[PDB]
Amino acid sequence: ADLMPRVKVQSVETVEGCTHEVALPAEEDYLPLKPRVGKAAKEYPFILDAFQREAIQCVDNNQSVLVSAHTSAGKTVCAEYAIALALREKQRVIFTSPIKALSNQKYREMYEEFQDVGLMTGDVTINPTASCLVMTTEILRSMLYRGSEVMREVAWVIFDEIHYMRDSERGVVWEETIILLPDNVHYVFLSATIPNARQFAEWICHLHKQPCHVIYTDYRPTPLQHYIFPAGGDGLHLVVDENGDFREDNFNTAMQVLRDSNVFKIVKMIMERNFQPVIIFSFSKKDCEAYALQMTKLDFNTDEEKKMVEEVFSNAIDCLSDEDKKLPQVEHVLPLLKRGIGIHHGGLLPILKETIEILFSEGLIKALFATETFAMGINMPARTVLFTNARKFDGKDFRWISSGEYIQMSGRAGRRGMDDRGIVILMVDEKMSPTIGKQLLKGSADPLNSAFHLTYNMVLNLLRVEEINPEYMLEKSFYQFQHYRAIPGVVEKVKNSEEQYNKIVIPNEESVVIYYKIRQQLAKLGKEIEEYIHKPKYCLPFLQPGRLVKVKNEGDDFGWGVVVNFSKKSDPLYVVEVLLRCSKESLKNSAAKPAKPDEKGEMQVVPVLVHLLSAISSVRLYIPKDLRPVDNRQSVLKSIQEVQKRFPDGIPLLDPIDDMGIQDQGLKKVIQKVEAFEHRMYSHPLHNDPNLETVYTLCEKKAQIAIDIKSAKRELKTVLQMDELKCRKRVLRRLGFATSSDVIEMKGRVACEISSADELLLTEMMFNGLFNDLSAEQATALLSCFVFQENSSEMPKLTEQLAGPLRQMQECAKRIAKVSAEAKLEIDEETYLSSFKPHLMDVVYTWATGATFAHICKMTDVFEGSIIRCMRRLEELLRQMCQAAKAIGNTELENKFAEGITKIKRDIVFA
Ligand SMILES: Nc1ncnc2c1ncn2[C@@H]1O[C@H](COP(=O)(O)OP(=O)(O)O)[C@@H](O)[C@H]1O
Ligand SMILES: [Mg+2]
Repeated sequence: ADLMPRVKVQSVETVEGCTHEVALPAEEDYLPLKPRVGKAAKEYPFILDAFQREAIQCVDNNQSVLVSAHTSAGKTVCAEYAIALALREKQRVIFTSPIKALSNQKYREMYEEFQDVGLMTGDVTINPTASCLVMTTEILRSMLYRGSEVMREVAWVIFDEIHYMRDSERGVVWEETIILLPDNVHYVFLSATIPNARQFAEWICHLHKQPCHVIYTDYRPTPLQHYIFPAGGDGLHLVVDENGDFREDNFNTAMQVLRDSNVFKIVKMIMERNFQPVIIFSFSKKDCEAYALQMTKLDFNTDEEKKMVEEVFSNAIDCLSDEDKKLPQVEHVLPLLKRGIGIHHGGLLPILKETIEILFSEGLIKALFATETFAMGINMPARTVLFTNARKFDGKDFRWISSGEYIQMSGRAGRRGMDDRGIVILMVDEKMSPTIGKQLLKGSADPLNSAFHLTYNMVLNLLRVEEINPEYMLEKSFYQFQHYRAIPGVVEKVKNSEEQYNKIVIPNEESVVIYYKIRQQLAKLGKEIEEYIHKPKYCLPFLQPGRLVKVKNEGDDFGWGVVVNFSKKSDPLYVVEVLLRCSKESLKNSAAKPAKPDEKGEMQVVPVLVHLLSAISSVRLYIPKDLRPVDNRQSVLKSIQEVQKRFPDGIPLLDPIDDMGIQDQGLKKVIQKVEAFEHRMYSHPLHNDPNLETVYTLCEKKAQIAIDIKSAKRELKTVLQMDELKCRKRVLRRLGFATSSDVIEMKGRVACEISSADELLLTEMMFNGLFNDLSAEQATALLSCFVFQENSSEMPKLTEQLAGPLRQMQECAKRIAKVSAEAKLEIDEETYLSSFKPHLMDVVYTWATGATFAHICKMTDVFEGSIIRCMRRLEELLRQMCQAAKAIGNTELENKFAEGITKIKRDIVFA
């Protein structure tokens, strides 16, 4: 209907310390907020910082608020006031958080103060009905879709960590929950620094016809000072200050040492100088645990503290069974804890990881080694954060930690009250340019950008609800609320087109354009002559050492340089090391950049792929070996220079047809045209005319301005992900889930219940009788495959009791890939059937028999924690599958799956 968002942000004057703006519908006029009609919903012992006061007042005026501030500032102060007005006026409230662990402590942190609280997480329902219900975002989405009544009395939904909407996988759940939520509800959003905070406000203003205020402060309660440890270095160096200033001088020095037990010295130093507590963030479970055993050589705890650790560990581990209290981890973790040394990793049994968390808060662990995700976990802030590496593997390739990652993990430094200041240390193992360090340490926080991925649970559930259609979510989605730039695209199109018209009177007649095409086509034909020269059959025999070759990147010309070697590394791609002039700055780089016109620059060895060589020259010149010294590298410049002085036209070049090699391929045809175009040029009347250089330059601007105008017009159709819904709707109709008129069918309504896993395969397998005629023990293992997505494991040999079911899951999985392909979906059959992993299948059947976890832990190499996560996720899948069978009324299946939940739910898991 071509109806687009019409929302205006109006600035609200702010006392020093906050930026307050108010997103409002354009039609609605701005009225200043009313003040404190009620004396106080809640009273805080602490003296409120200015941002807290402006945000709370918005809660008071029943106007929605979005808060962005650093992780030690009092963002929660805003959540607790909202919960207080809600409990006071009796309106029900919900707190929704990204991870379950934030919720389990937050239920308790909220329960003590309020005591009319409930927890809704898949693992547990406590006080299922209460005025304040802590719901994970995932259960809210289920509840909103299920037509549950808990959302009837809610007028405040508190979305903590809305900056977790960015992730592709769970970003749909937050965006979906906000759209499904009624326009009546007012929402308080708690986020860390986000550059695009205003846009989020405009979404909740357009989406819910209300004002979403935005409060932004850069306040950090405890100043953080950033440090870097060069390898093999006596001391730490101050790269960044409390004032935030970047010290390049020290950073290059710290770097300078880098050109030419390490953790133990840094940890020991921190402890001696009272920089404790230190969270050492290692990127691997193998590195973190192994590092701790290094510090076992030192005792960091008092004798009184050791008794307190023993009293806490045993009170905590009393819950476990006597055979269970002797598991290989339980015995081993206590000694490390006594010394003040702790491990926080996802390979940990859950009861132990919570004990480590309670002790660190209580001060009984003074050096905690943690994997990154402890960062996502609530609180547990420290004085010093130490990074055992500056690079984290992305699976496809190893990469430096993103600016955003340093900002989260560095913010666990600076306890607000105990520490006057906070200290952050990075250990760098590879050369880094100042440009990388300025971004990693001083990086602006990542923008909050949508990752709306359509899921069959999204399409199927929306078909069930009568009022809404799957397409509704697409239009109200954050991804289609970037409609805010279409109006900008139009402003450039008209403005640029008017500019072309002012240029058109200045531009000359089409006769110059005719030359431009002949000049441009000859350049285009020229690139084709180069494509043949780069070919590894002809170029490589000729890329001998000492040769004069010219290297050009995209938009960068390095110019003449002398080859040092010929080699194959990384259709194979061949790498030639060509000495090329490069900026004196490129010496610092770990990406080498061509010398600027200002400086002569310094020659250096830049690995160059053969594909980048513009030209190969028939002049080979001497390269001194030991090209390390600045004098030897610069000497070649004088030698390449004499070749340029001796020859006026330029260095001679080897003709591909004769000197370079056998051009059996018809380059003669590209060359045949090249000469004629040169003949067409020059013969063209406008050749070498007086003031031609300026006369021709204008012609280029008009062409490129047209390119800019033409290109922008292509990007201005809408309907961005409709092809995916269209293809996804077709797979559902074919498989049997929905009718051709888009009405859900009973096969479909079962899949709406299985939202913890692949709804399509499990509902289709359920129909083909796969689950039927299988012992509950066999069924529990097969459903595990859906909820295990790890790696670096070898399948335990599977007997026909467990392999035969697996061979049959694949057949349904192969069909779903095939129906998906004929539906123009992007599924690759191999990944889909491999997505479900059979690695932990024999560790779930053995658990079903009644074997203790220790037998189970031995059967597979997986860390104890991967087994616990798979098992509670399996208990839910079983719970979702048993409800699904109610719809089809299969009595055995509902009981068989319910039998499975009882057999699996035992001992240390589900503690
Ligand atoms: N006025 C205040 N200034 C600074 N810190 C405060 C203040 N009041 C409470 N705090 C402390 O700061 C934290 C409150 O903010 P927090 O819950 O960390 O927000 P978020 O988790 O959203 O970053 C808690 O440690 C709290 O005890
Ligand atoms: Mg928090």
